[PDB]
Amino acid sequence: HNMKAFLDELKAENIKKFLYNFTQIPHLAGTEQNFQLAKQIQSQWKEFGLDSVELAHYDVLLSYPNKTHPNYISIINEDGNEIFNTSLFEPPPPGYENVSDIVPPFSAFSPQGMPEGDLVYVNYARTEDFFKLERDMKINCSGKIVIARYGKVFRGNKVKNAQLAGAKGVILYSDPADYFAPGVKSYPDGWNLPGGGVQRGNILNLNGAGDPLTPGYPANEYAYRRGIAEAVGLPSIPVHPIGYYDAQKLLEKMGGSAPPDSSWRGSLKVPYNVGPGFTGNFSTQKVKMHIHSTNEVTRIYNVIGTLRGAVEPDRYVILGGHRDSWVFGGIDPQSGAAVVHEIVRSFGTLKKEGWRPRRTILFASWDAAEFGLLGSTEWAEENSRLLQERGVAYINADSSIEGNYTLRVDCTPLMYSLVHNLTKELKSPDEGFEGKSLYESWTKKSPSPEFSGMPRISKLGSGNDFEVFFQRLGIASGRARYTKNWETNKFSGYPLYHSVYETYELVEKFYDPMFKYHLTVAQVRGGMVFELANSIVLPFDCRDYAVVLRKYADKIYSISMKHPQEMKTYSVSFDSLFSAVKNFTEIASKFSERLQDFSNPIVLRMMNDQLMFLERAFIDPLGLPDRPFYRHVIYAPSSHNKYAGESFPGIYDALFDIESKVDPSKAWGEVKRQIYVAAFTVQAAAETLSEVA
Amino acid sequence: HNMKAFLDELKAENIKKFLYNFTQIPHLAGTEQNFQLAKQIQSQWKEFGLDSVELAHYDVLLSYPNKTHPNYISIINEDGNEIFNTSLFEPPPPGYENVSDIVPPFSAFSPQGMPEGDLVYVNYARTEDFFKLERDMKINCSGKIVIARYGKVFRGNKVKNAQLAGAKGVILYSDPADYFAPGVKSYPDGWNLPGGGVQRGNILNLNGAGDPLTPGYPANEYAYRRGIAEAVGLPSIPVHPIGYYDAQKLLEKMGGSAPPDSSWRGSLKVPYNVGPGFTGNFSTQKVKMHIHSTNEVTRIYNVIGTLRGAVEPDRYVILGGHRDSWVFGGIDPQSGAAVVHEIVRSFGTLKKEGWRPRRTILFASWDAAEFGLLGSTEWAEENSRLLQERGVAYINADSSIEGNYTLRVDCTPLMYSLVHNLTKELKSPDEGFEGKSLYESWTKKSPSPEFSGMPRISKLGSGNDFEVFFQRLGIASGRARYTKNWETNKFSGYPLYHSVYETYELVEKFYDPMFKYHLTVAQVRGGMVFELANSIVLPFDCRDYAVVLRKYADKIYSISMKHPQEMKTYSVSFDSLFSAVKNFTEIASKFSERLQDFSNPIVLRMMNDQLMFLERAFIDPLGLPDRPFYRHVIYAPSSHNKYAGESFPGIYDALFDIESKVDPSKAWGEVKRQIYVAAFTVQAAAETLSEVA
Ligand SMILES: *[C@@H]1O[C@H](CO)[C@@H](O[C@@H]2O[C@H](CO)[C@@H](O[C@@H]3O[C@H](CO)[C@@H](O)[C@H](O[C@H]4O[C@H](CO)[C@@H](O)[C@H](O)[C@@H]4O)[C@@H]3O)[C@H](O)[C@H]2NC(C)=O)[C@H](O)[C@H]1NC(C)=O
Ligand SMILES: *[C@@H]1O[C@H](CO)[C@@H](O[C@@H]2O[C@H](CO)[C@@H](O[C@@H]3O[C@H](CO)[C@@H](O)[C@H](O[C@H]4O[C@H](CO)[C@@H](O)[C@H](O)[C@@H]4O)[C@@H]3O)[C@H](O)[C@H]2NC(C)=O)[C@H](O)[C@H]1NC(C)=O
Ligand SMILES: Nc1nc2ncc(CNc3ccc(C(=O)N[C@@H](CCC(=O)N[C@@H](CCC(=O)N[C@@H](CCC(=O)O)C(=O)O)C(=O)O)C(=O)O)cc3)nc2c(=O)[nH]1
Ligand SMILES: Nc1nc2ncc(CNc3ccc(C(=O)N[C@@H](CCC(=O)N[C@@H](CCC(=O)N[C@@H](CCC(=O)O)C(=O)O)C(=O)O)C(=O)O)cc3)nc2c(=O)[nH]1
Ligand SMILES: *[C@@H]1O[C@H](CO)[C@@H](O[C@@H]2O[C@H](CO)[C@@H](O)[C@H](O)[C@H]2NC(C)=O)[C@H](O)[C@H]1NC(C)=O
Ligand SMILES: *[C@@H]1O[C@H](CO)[C@@H](O[C@@H]2O[C@H](CO)[C@@H](O)[C@H](O)[C@H]2NC(C)=O)[C@H](O)[C@H]1NC(C)=O
Ligand SMILES: *[C@@H]1O[C@H](CO)[C@@H](O[C@@H]2O[C@H](CO)[C@@H](O)[C@H](O)[C@H]2NC(C)=O)[C@H](O)[C@H]1NC(C)=O
Ligand SMILES: *[C@@H]1O[C@H](CO)[C@@H](O[C@@H]2O[C@H](CO)[C@@H](O)[C@H](O)[C@H]2NC(C)=O)[C@H](O)[C@H]1NC(C)=O
Ligand SMILES: *[C@@H]1O[C@H](CO)[C@@H](O[C@@H]2O[C@H](CO)[C@@H](O)[C@H](O)[C@H]2NC(C)=O)[C@H](O)[C@H]1NC(C)=O
Ligand SMILES: *[C@@H]1O[C@H](CO)[C@@H](O[C@@H]2O[C@H](CO)[C@@H](O)[C@H](O)[C@H]2NC(C)=O)[C@H](O)[C@H]1NC(C)=O
Ligand SMILES: *[C@@H]1O[C@H](CO)[C@@H](O)[C@H](O)[C@H]1NC(C)=O
Ligand SMILES: *[C@@H]1O[C@H](CO)[C@@H](O)[C@H](O)[C@H]1NC(C)=O
Ligand SMILES: *[C@@H]1O[C@H](CO)[C@@H](O)[C@H](O)[C@H]1NC(C)=O
Ligand SMILES: *[C@@H]1O[C@H](CO)[C@@H](O)[C@H](O)[C@H]1NC(C)=O
Ligand SMILES: *[C@@H]1O[C@H](CO)[C@@H](O)[C@H](O)[C@H]1NC(C)=O
Ligand SMILES: *[C@@H]1O[C@H](CO)[C@@H](O)[C@H](O)[C@H]1NC(C)=O
Ligand SMILES: [Ca+2]
Ligand SMILES: [Ca+2]
Ligand SMILES: [Cl-]
Ligand SMILES: [Cl-]
Ligand SMILES: [Zn+2]
Ligand SMILES: [Zn+2]
Ligand SMILES: [Zn+2]
Ligand SMILES: [Zn+2]
Repeated sequence: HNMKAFLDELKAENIKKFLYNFTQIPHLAGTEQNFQLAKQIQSQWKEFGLDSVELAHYDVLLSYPNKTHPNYISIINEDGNEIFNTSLFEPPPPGYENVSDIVPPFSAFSPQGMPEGDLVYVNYARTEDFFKLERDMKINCSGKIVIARYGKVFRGNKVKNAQLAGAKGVILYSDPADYFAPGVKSYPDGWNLPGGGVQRGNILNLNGAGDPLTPGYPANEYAYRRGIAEAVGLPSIPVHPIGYYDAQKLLEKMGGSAPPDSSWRGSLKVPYNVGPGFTGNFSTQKVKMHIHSTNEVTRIYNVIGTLRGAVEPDRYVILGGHRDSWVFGGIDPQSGAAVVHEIVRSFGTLKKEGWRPRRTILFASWDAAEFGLLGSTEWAEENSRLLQERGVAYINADSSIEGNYTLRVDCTPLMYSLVHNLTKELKSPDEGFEGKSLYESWTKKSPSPEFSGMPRISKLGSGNDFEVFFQRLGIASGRARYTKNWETNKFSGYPLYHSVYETYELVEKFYDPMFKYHLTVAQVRGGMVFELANSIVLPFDCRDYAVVLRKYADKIYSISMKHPQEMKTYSVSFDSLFSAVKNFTEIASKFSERLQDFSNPIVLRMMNDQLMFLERAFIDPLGLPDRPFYRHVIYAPSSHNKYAGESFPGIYDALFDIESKVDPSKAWGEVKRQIYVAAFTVQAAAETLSEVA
Repeated sequence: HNMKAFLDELKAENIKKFLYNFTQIPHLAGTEQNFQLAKQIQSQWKEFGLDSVELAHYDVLLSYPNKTHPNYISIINEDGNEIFNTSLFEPPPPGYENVSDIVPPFSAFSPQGMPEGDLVYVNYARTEDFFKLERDMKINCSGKIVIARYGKVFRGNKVKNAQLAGAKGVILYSDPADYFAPGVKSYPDGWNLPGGGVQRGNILNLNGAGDPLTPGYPANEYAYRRGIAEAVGLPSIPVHPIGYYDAQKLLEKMGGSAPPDSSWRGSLKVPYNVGPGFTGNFSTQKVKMHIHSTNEVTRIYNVIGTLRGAVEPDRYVILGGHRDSWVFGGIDPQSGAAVVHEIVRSFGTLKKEGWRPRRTILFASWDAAEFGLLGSTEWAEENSRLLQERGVAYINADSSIEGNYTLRVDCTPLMYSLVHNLTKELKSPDEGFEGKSLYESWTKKSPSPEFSGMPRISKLGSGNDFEVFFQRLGIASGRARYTKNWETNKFSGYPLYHSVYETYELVEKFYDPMFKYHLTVAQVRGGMVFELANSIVLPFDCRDYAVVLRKYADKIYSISMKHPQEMKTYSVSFDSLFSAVKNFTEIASKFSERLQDFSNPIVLRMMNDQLMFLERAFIDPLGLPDRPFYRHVIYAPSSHNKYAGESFPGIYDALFDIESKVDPSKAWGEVKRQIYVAAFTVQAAAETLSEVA
């Protein structure tokens, strides 16, 4: 009973069977189908040998289209005749044309409305796209309907940016430039997005809050709920997503200004004119949205499985991923959930033979992730005191594959050495690397930009269920999956993301026919959990944090140094931050020596608690400015793109666009304040590794 | 080497010697004398045998009178002639008439100004006094100078209440009704306040913030400071304290309305007319303040002593009390500091013979407590991550005596059983109880109102250095001292509080000539620290929390039930809170059985961590409404009197004066929200005591 016994028990054929099982019908959050799947998972986890398996339910704000009053968009003429209508549903894939309960495409949490107006095209609707429009092109989005292509940033940020530019509605679409890889066929004949395909997804800006109605507290049976007008993160203008056949019909008539440059042009045979409005002949025509979706408080269910630790049952290593899907969830999330299921089964086989992990392992099937990470966040709000004092690590397990090229890992620096060592012990599943380690194939295909002979590991961003554990609670977190070649593939994520076409067949035929990539991912996620839960000394290397802190401090300093006159005028010094980083490096190095050099379980557990609380020490209980649920001072989701991680976010946001601020004294004061906060937090985290007395 | 060896080493004669030593010259915060005393304490603590003794310094906002432009108050005639002036200093006591550097009476943090106006007398300036004036008497304080007698509530609350009533200045005075006990002589011939005596003290409303300039973060050498206009807690109108000879001259001419009733009348031979202004003959005369005090960032120094634990060096038991005084600090704080000094000496004698406590003991000499608990709060802000994860308990040690009648203890319910058991083992120092236990004399003199054969133990309020540890950080805290008979003595605290007359002689001649009460207090505080630091199982009884939670829930429910119609209309139910309290009781009882029933140090330490984190579980990281540094959901300082503890403060404040709110729907919504928060927090704390997996 060692890690190799655990790894060897995992089977590609089991993951395949589970994935097929989890993807035959839709499992939309808050629906009966998804409750039944929760009960099935609960039952099988018990069968598999877990000590306890419970449902934790919450009543949270969800959003659904109105079944009898469909959402759509029109081009309307001067008389008010609707001369073109967008689709009411995606053409269903072969053999699913009689599946019921496929939710039509919609933007979850859109308010109702029927705004009518002239179009402005805003590229990806990024902060810089709006800068370019308003500041350089002098185009005013006020009272216009904005059309934006999906890609580059989280769609919630797009909607916020449009709303702040004064738009009265947003139309999101998938451009073939971003969702149709050259030389591959459309689904069902290949893995590309067809013209009728549409990407679902919520457009909230929760900033870590969880259920919009109950920020701070679990949405239990006696919860006090905010009124809708005070809910967190809801958009104020209607929003709806469409495919590129429909987008072409909306864009082909566009007039006004030419696109400023080629980075504004997608692949449709249209000019990509910014607008506002249509060219000469069609200038009396307008665009009309019809959105009738409703928000409603709906019950959701997490499955929580427990495998009690033999020696430290009060230390938790968590493996969690969501179970709710937009439609069939062939990739997102069931390719991850099938892997979690096999990992539980494997741990349970060992448990039936008398083994227990040293520490407790918790397994989670989260609900309502698609609606804003609601299930994981409510559960963590409920259990925050247990998680704060006992949480060793959180390993996420959403989509196992988004490509077939190489490994992708995003994690805290505390897990870098764990990940390097583990991948050196795993077999590469890649063609041309048979008999070579996963470390070797991963390092060759995705070299670290900083270090020779190391692989790339990215910062954690957000848009997934580790968010509450890492950026709210300060629990060391990581995730891993197979991914595409990010050098040669210029499209975003995978084309069929959140569309009806994301099916079991998509995975089995095009992504992973042997289920070898899924198996590799099961080994990486499961092996990380195994080492975290069983290693005598927690497998965290604090010296890896010291190295990245220096890199982030150099980076934030170089950003500020674009304004040398203001740094002089306002006496802006990074000296304290570099001093704190230097101290962290020195103290971490001394702690590592002590960790090498001690039969005494109090010293050990004292040392394991210093390792466990180190991530915790980066939490500021006052949170970041106007984002009280982002409390980690080193990492937060980018204020311009929730998916991307930003380092020293408090300083970054204080410097961002600072040359445009009206009161430079005040703005540079706030930069200095954020420098102080970061230097202090780094020094305080360093001091948790000093001798305790 | 056991507790009895520790207790027996403590000597009344040593405490006397130390008190004499600490009270020969003033030790005002931020002055050179107080820095020299810090260095002396540091040196002696090292001599006494502590492992490490360091100064932790901070640069915080303090306040001082202007040496060359004295504060005073006048009655000014129509021509602007100042016909009466209040005193420039208290007549110094016998033999101290040539002591330099006695700070004259002043209100620390008063802004500058010379407002001129008509007087209104506002009794104790309590919330209910202002209600009575504005609502019942229809007296308008707007643009008036308010004169208030000290007593009943913290003077900071008085100033806030006056400021919100629209006053343009506040004059505080000591009425003989509150500071002159019948049949006792004035200092130097007895322990009463003379007519020339004046009570110093700050008038901030920090609500737990610490240094007004750096809320959240220690005021270290690179701290970003708020501007003064954004500082926390500063009063907006000038304020100055006077004695009763001067008060009589201000009050004797008062006209306008009669006092509403006898509870408004003190003991001066004046009518206690409310005003506004003076009677007929003197109605053209006005009162003029002259305040020239300045706020300035000033260095302060805590002494931090460490006695490393032999077995759990990463668990901290803290004994802390302040060292800064208004003048000589005969009682406040040096009667406490002399006791701490003897406790350190005693622990050090054991340490020199080879003993170490099981857990680490930290000893603190805090600075600038008189200016808003600044030294303890900055240090705790600096070390918050260590204290959060490792802090077992905080025992305070300010004034050891405020009377000679019986023991007074205020503490978390987690320490009730500890205090009962320890006092049963200590000798009573009281006349008539020779050979009887302190428990027996204390229980006879100060019976618990709830239980036969138990003594009274009060809730922790605030106004002392446990505040950051308990209501911000959630570390189990307690305090103990000798006190007066609260049934027969209707005056407040002790008469000479914060006056020049609070000297070594006051204590030696009138309060405790044998130093037997000081010795008893040293035994209670030292014994509590000894048991907390050495007992194998932490000496906390979670079942005592279950009992008081029920009492507080009954109390808050009965307050709400004064509005049965609104409870019906708005569907206000306490069901969830009573359910959470019931669950807490059941789970606590099961935890206690497990604590009785387990050679296994992981179980033990797991159980000790459940005991240690139980106080911690009552912390809400979002804080109470508009008081982010009061995070404890069961206890906060009363919003009307910082000194008094309030239970379920979030609910209490939501119900307070609710019948006057303009939007009852909104106000009752907030009551329900606070009920949810409290029920949730109680249930969550309960669940930290459940089996961990
Ligand atoms: C990284 O770690 C180092 C420890 O190796 C730590 O060094 C500390 O730096 C502070 C800030 O400079 C030092 O503060 C000084 O303390 C002495 C007393 O020991 C004071 O007399 C000094 O104050 C005078 O000088 C100031 C600066 O010119 C004046 O502004 C002031 O008005 C006084 O005249 C000063 O406060 C401290 O001594 C060291 N501690 C050591 C060396 O042990 C450093 O701060 C850490 N970095 C961070 C970001 O925490
Ligand atoms: C104190 O401890 C007890 C545990 O002994 C704990 O009991 C729990 O109470 C909740 C709240 O009532 C129960 O919630 C129910 O759960 C079931 C599934 O097990 C649901 O079907 C129920 O929902 C239906 O009924 C509701 C009430 O009428 C409807 O509003 C709702 O729409 C549904 O139709 C309901 O949610 C829970 O089962 C128990 N847990 C137990 C008994 O183990 C209690 O909550 C604790 N107190 C506090 C303040 O936490
Ligand atoms: N120069 C260079 N750089 C590289 N960077 C990276 C890599 C390999 N690693 C990565 C890391 C991230 C990415 C990437 O696609 N990032 C996107 C984010 C995509 C993402 O994280 N999506 C989420 C979506 C999950 C989802 O559906 N969540 C819901 C709910 C979200 C919410 O409510 O919060 C939703 O979005 O609707 C996910 O897959 O986890 C971005 O930062 O903009 C790609 C490759 N390789 C390279 C490289 O070879 N060269
Ligand atoms: N029915 C009944 N009730 C009883 N209640 C209690 C007792 C014995 N216990 C107590 C408990 C509290 C008190 C009391 O005097 N309470 C005062 C508060 C006095 C106080 O705590 N003062 C502080 C002042 C410390 C100080 O100088 N601090 C600075 C800084 C404060 C800041 O900035 O926060 C200042 O105030 O200026 C202290 O002594 O600790 C109040 O609640 O209004 C008296 C007796 N006995 C009885 C009893 O026999 N019968
Ligand atoms: C997915 O697998 C589960 C588990 O085998 C199937 O659920 C079982 O179905 C059988 C036959 O109907 C029942 O006797 C069991 O009671 C079910 N067990 C459970 C829920 O634990 C389920 O049918 C499969 N789903 C699909 C779509 O193939
Ligand atoms: C787009 O959809 C609308 C709504 O179904 C169509 O307009 C309706 O047509 C019927 C019958 O012709 C009328 O009686 C309704 O009053 C119309 N509703 C509205 C809102 O105009 C419209 O024909 C469709 N357009 C196209 C080109 O298919
Ligand atoms: C990853 O593997 C390396 C290589 O084995 C581990 O580093 C060694 O650890 C042992 C045990 O403490 C030391 O005696 C060696 O000197 C270390 N070798 C080094 C630093 O080259 C490392 O600890 C592993 N990391 C984790 C998190 O397990
Ligand atoms: C209080 O006691 C201390 C400690 O005995 C005295 O400080 C010492 O004074 C002697 C004689 O001046 C010196 O030789 C020592 O260096 C001092 N020791 C210290 C500071 O640790 C102090 O004089 C006493 N103060 C009063 C007012 O009596
Ligand atoms: C109260 O104090 C003031 C200030 O010291 C006294 O008034 C001053 O008197 C001198 C000399 O008589 C004048 O030249 C100053 O201009 C006065 N200053 C002010 C502000 O009026 C005043 O006499 C004192 N009153 C009493 C009764 O002692
Ligand atoms: C206070 O003293 C009581 C009386 O000795 C302690 O309660 C006893 O503790 C022992 C040891 O666990 C039990 O076997 C007895 O049954 C307990 N007696 C009781 C409850 O009457 C109590 O634990 C002490 N409290 C603290 C905090 O030390
Ligand atoms: C769905 O739409 C219809 C309008 O045709 C409306 O009457 C019904 O109430 C709607 N259902 C909702 C809003 O839940
Ligand atoms: C955009 O246009 C409208 C005028 O129709 C105006 O009210 C609005 O303020 C303009 N916005 C900007 C940012 O110039
Ligand atoms: C799988 O790998 C092959 C070979 O590199 C590639 O051509 C194909 O596009 C990949 N499939 C997917 C879905 O990425
Ligand atoms: C003290 O008061 C005098 C006025 O007589 C003033 O000139 C001096 O600056 C003051 N000191 C201060 C404000 O610190
Ligand atoms: C008190 O009096 C003044 C009029 O001199 C007025 O401005 C103020 O609003 C009054 N305040 C109240 C509370 O009635
Ligand atoms: C000390 O005790 C005696 C006897 O009860 C009492 O008369 C005296 O007032 C007390 N002194 C003080 C300062 O409380
Ligand atoms: Ca919530
Ligand atoms: Ca501070
Ligand atoms: Cl993932
Ligand atoms: Cl005290
Ligand atoms: Zn997902
Ligand atoms: Zn998704
Ligand atoms: Zn004091
Ligand atoms: Zn005091």
